[PDB]
Amino acid sequence: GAMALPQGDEIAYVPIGSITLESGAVIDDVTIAVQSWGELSPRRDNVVFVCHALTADSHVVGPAGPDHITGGWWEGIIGPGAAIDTDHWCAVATNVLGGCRGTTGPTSLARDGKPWGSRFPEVSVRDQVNADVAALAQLGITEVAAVVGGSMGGARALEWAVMHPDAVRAALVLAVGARATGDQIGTQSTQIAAIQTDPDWQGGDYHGSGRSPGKGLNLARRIAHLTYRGEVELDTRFGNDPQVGPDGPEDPWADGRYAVQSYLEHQGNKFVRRFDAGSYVILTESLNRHDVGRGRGGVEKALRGCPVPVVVGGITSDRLYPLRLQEELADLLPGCTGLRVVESVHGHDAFLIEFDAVSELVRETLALA
Amino acid sequence: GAMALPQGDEIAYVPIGSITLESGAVIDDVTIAVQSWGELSPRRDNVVFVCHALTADSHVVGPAGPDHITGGWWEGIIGPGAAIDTDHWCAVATNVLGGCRGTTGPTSLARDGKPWGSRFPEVSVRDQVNADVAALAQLGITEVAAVVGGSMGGARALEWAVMHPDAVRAALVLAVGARATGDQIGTQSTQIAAIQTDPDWQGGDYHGSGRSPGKGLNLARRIAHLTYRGEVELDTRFGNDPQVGPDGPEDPWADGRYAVQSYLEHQGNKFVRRFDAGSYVILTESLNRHDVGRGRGGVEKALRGCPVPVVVGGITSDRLYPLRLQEELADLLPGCTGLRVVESVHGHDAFLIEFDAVSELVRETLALAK
Ligand SMILES: [K+]
Ligand SMILES: [K+]
Repeated sequence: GAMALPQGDEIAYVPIGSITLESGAVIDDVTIAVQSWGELSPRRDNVVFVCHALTADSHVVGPAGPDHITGGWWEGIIGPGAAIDTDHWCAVATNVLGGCRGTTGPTSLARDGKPWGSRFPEVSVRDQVNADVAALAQLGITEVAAVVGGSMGGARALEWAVMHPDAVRAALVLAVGARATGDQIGTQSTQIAAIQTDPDWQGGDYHGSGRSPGKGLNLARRIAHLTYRGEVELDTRFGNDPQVGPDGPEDPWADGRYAVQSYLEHQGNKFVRRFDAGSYVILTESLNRHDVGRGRGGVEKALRGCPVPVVVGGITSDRLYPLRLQEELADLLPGCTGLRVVESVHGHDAFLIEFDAVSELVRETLALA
Repeated sequence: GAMALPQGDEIAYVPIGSITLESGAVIDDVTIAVQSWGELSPRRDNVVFVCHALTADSHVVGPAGPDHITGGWWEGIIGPGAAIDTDHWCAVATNVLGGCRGTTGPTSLARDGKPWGSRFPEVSVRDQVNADVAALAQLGITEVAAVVGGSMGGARALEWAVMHPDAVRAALVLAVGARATGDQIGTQSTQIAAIQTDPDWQGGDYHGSGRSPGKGLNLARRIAHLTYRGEVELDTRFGNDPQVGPDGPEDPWADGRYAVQSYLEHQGNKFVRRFDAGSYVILTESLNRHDVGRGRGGVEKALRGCPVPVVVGGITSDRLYPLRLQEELADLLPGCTGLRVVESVHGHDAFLIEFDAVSELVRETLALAK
């Protein structure tokens, strides 16, 4: 019969067998890491599937621990009486295909007894969706009430709705576009270059070598983190202030740092301790090939042809997925009644920070379901 | 007698002696590279000083040629009948202190016969103004009719106007802010890190070693280039198209590149062949140190106290020095009657591309200097 759902901090590892990718290549022996909160209803029709973003994982809520290097990335969104109210809904989240937090990816051991590494194939967002759908099938779940996500999570949710409109009752698509843009591919390809030019990248087969491309991954994360924040907030929070230490300001003209510089350095250092460079490359490449129109006659035809009820949200200060992209989605999707604009200074990261606004968008989506 | 001004493509190398910087550090034996166009008046009062931006040089107009690895970066702005009309004005431009196109910088040889390299002291925008003023004095010039610049050049022009209001009759401050911002220091410090973490940076003393931090400088330039362009521009020009070469389209599902990726790579590759990594770091740190308010009671006090008439311009699509920064400049400077908005898809780089718009701003400025 079906595999049982885990609960809470517990990760279930769901084998889905060999999978055929959009490219026609095959990945053998794929395992999908899954977490869940709330009881699955008898008819298995109350699932809210949460698609995590580029550097997040299946741990949507909960504490950090030996199984969870980071705490929940959407704290308070899932729980009793929360937006995803676990008294009524069953929240489910996977780690994306190509990830490094339990699902098969570059750090995983392959059949030949060596890390996947450079042998891990290129994947698309559609491959990621179909791996999640396959995992749900192994859990006995053949439809979802809603699929929700922001950023790369929004790309997954959008493709899911377009690919499986008869198996989704509603979707939340937050802070993403219908396809990768020139600016996105520009910065993302530069981040990949920072990793791959690091001497310890070793062609991507550094796993188990004792060395890793930490300097390159650190730089890649710093590049990305700026794209995730708002321009004004960076100037009001940091401006050109020096870093303030316990007993006073540093001197940026000597050995000291600017406050924004110290902030970015700390973000980069923490990230390298928590994330795999090869996964970062695979997942960033999947974002570069995000395109809901591919094989479907273009973006307009694909979106106009999707009947799923959809809440589309965008953020005023988002510099990576600017509001014009969500205006396009909201216009073209016939199941979207109009763009929801999140007013926030926090840039793209507002979808993680603006608790009340995001809760309202999630509640609206589940009401549609 | 005062040193003679050069003309046209000719570079003059003006010694100004040893200089003490704002930090207290010293640079021995500073030499400033200078170019000039047009005749200096008998009163020596018709100089229009052009401040170049981060990766530009003294060669404001003219072709690439035997002595100029790049052609003029503001072609058509200087000449007979042009916006800087050499029938009336004497245009002068230096290579900035810390640069790598003729003026003393980290590639220059120090008194021990090795490049300054890691010994080159960090400079501020104010140091760069003081060095240009010192070079002008060696050329017999103690005042300028106008000082003009965009981007880093705008920071130099703004500081010059605030520092020497008695010796400037007008300024053009284009596509810059009153101080470095959080986002600017963020991206600039990351560009510096790309260079300094390169395995061949060697603390900045890579010269003559057989290894150089070209890969890191290439990455730094790609990061910067994105900040210089417009978001919509990049999506309309490249979108997610694959690169097309002589033999057809590349395939990003395998080893091929996207068109925007190939564009950035090519920009980086060309750049590393004609710019020095240590100079890039020094000049980028000078931008981190830009702050017209320092030692003057803050930005608002410094700007409100500047009596120079100023044309402030900003670009609608600029992502590095967004329009809100020029709105602040235009509001606080009493010599600005209102922001001039340049409509362009090209982002920050519009100040180099939008010739008609920039020509108009330069003409407006020089009319205020008369
Ligand atoms: K619609
Ligand atoms: K004013």
